[PDB]
Amino acid sequence: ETCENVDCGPGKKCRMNKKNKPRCVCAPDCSNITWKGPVCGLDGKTYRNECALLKARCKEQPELEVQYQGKCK
Repeated sequence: ETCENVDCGPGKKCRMNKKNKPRCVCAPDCSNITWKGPVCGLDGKTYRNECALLKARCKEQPELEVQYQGKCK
């Protein structure tokens, strides 16, 4: 009924959504990442930072990875 004793696993934390249900949501620890500027993803899209890529990875693209640092071409 709450986020109590819920273990969402890695890269995920527990949060009550608007309907009052506990949900594990993607929430990568950005303080763990050392490169802070933008990155270019394997989908060819630039992501604002690496943390943002990791969230897209957890949420919608399991194979997404950083292909190079900086903006994509």
